[PDB]
Amino acid sequence: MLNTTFANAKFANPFMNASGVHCMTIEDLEELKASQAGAYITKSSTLEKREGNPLPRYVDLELGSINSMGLPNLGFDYYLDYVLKNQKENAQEGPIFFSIAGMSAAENIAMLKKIQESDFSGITELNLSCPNVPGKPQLAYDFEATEKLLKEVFTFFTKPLGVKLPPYFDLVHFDIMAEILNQFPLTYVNSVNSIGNGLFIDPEAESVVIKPKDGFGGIGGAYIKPTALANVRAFYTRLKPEIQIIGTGGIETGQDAFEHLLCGATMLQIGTALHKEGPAIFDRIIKELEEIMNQKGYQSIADFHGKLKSL
Amino acid sequence: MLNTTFANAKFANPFMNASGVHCMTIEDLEELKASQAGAYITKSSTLEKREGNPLPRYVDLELGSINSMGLPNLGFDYYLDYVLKNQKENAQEGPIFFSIAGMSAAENIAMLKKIQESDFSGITELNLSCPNVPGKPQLAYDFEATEKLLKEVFTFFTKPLGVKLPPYFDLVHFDIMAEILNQFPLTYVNSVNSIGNGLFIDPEAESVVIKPKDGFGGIGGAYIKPTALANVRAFYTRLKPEIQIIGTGGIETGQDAFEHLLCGATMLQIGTALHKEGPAIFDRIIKELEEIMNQKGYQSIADFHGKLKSL
Ligand SMILES: Cc1cc2nc3c(=O)[nH]c(=O)nc-3n(C[C@H](O)[C@H](O)[C@H](O)COP(=O)(O)O)c2cc1C
Ligand SMILES: Cc1cc2nc3c(=O)[nH]c(=O)nc-3n(C[C@H](O)[C@H](O)[C@H](O)COP(=O)(O)O)c2cc1C
Ligand SMILES: [Mg+2]
Ligand SMILES: [Mg+2]
Repeated sequence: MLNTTFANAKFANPFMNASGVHCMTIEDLEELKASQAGAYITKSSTLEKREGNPLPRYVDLELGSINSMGLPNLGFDYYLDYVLKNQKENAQEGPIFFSIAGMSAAENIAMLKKIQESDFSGITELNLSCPNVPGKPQLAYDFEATEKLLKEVFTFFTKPLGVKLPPYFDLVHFDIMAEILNQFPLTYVNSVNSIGNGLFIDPEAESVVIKPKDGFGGIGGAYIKPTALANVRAFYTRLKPEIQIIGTGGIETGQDAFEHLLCGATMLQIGTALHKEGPAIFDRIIKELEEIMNQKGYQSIADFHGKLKSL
Repeated sequence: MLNTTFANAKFANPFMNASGVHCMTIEDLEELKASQAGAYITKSSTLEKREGNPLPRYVDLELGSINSMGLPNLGFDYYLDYVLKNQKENAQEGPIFFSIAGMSAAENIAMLKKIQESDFSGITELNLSCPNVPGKPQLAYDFEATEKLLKEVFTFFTKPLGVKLPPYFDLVHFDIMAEILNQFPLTYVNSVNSIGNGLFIDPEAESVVIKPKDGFGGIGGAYIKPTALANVRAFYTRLKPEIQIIGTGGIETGQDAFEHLLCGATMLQIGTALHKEGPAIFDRIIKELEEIMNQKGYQSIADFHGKLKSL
C-alpha cells in the first residue's frame, strides 16, 4: 500500500533514515539496506574526512534530541566509492541518496563536479543547512548566497539533485525561497534539518549537556514536528509540481508519517527516532501507517497525499 | 528570596504574564494585579480596536499551544487610559508594562509619541515579532528595517523601552541583532515570542486545528523551551550590561524558571501555561522555584543568575 514514485524512481515505501543518523559507515549503510526502509541516504560528506566536534555532542531528550556533531564523516571518496560499487550489484529497489555538505561553496562545487563525472546514477542531496559547524552559518538563511550557488551548480549538474533546508518561520521567507528554487530543474526539497542552535540544561548540575558551542545544538524530535509539518506544507503549496518534497522532522509513529504525507511530503526521513530505536523502527512505523490507512479504507498514499484540509 | 531589580525598579518576584495572555481587558489586568505575579503587561495594542482573526484561533496542545489570534485588542487609548489611572493609585509594587504592536512603522511611532507625551511612568514593550498578522511578516527578521525604526524611535523616546523579539536560530543573527541593539539606550530585550508559523494537524479529521492562515500559527509551550533558553542565553552573552533580559517561552514549572534565570533572564513571562492554569499559576511556580533554591541553599536569584555552566 505504501508503494511510492519519487524522482522518477520506484520505492517500496516512503521511509528513509535522515542524513546523519545510522549512515556513517558502510556497516551502518548495509544495516539500512537490510532494514524495511524504502530508501536510505549517506551521512553528509566533506572533501576530507572529519572527526567532528568534541564529546559529548549528542544527547537523547524526553521530547527529542540535541546535538552538535560537527559533520563527522569518512570523506567524500569513501561514500562515492561505496555507492558506485553497490550500484553495480543491483541488490536493491530504488537508488541510494548521496548527501554532501561542503565546508565552502568551492567544496560543494568540487564534489558535485565529481559526482557528475562519476557513473553515479543515484540521487544527490545538497545540504544547505548544517547548524553545527562553528563559524559557518546555515547557507539557506542567506537567500542571495543560496541563489548564487544554485545558479552555478545548474550550469553543469544534470543528475537528480535535492536540497536539505533549515526551517523557516515567516511566510515571506517561504515565498522568497520558492521563487528562487522554482527557477531550477531541482528534483526535490527536503524540509527540515534541525531547529538550529537550541539549548538544553541540566538544572541539577546547572550546566549545558553538550560540549561544543557552549551547549548550543540542533533540536530534533517531538519538539520540531509543528515546524517541520509547516515547512513541508508551505513549500508544497508554493513549489512547482516538478519539485517534490521529502518530509523530515518529528517522525516517530505512523500518525506522524500520515501527517507529513497529508501535508505534501512524498518521501519521509527519520532522524531522532531512528537514532534511539535502530533500523527496527522501519518495520514498526510501516505497520502503524498501514493500520491507519486500513482504518480509513485507503489502499494507496495517493488517497490522501497532500489533502490536508483547511478550516 | 525572589526580590528582583529590573529597569531600575523593584519587583517582589520576576514572574509576569506574557503579553497576549490574560491581559485583554481591565478585568483581566486587575486579576493579574491581584495574583502573586511580580508584574504584568498589557495585551499588545494597535491604534484602533481590533476583533482579531476568525475562530477557532487558539488550541491547547499536549506539548504547548498553537494560535493565530490576529492581535485582537481594545485599542491604544483603552490601555493608556487604564495604566494612567492605575498609576495614580500607587496600589502596586513595580510599574506596569505596556505593549504596543503597530500595524506599521507609522503606527508604532504614533503610539510611542503618545506614550512619551503622556504622564505614563511605567515600562513600554515594542513588539517587533507578532507572527499572526496576515500579510505582515515579523519585523525583527528584517535587520535593516528594525534598525531604521529604532533609530527614529530613540530620537524622541526617553522612557523605559524594551523590545519583544522573535526567536533566532543562527549565531550570526544574534551577532547582527546585538550590534544593532547595543547602539541604543534600550532598557531590555524580551526573548522570545512564539516560534512562528508552525502547524498542528488532527489526523482523524485530516485537517488543521485553527481557521486563520490555513492552520499556520505561533507555537508556544514545551515545544519551544530549547529555543527560548538559547535566545535568552545568546543575547545575555552579547548585549551590553545596560540592556537586561526578560525570558519568555516554555515556562511552566519552577525548574523551567530556574533554567531561564540561569541563562541570564531577569524577569520571566508565562504565556501558554498561564492560559491553561489561570493566575493561580504564579503562586504555584513561585513556591516551586523557592523550593529549588532552598534545596541548593540559595537565598537570592543573584546566587545563580546567569551562571549557566559550559562543559
Ligand atoms: C546525530 C544527528 C546528526 C545529523 N547530521 C545531519 C547531516 O549530516 N546532514 C543532514 O542533512 N542532516 C543531519 N541531521 C539532521 C537530520 O537529518 C534531521 O533533519 C533532524 O534530526 C530532524 O529530524 P528528526 O526530528 O527525526 O530528528 C542530523 C541529526 C542528528 C540527530
Ligand atoms: C493566545 C496568545 C496570544 C499572544 N499574543 C501576544 C501579543 O499580543 N504580544 C506579544 O508580544 N506576544 C504575544 N504572544 C506570545 C507570548 O507573549 C509568548 O511570547 C509565547 O506564547 C511564548 O511563551 P509560552 O511558551 O509561555 O507560551 C501570545 C501568545 C498566545 C499563546
Ligand atoms: Mg531493505
Ligand atoms: Mg499582586
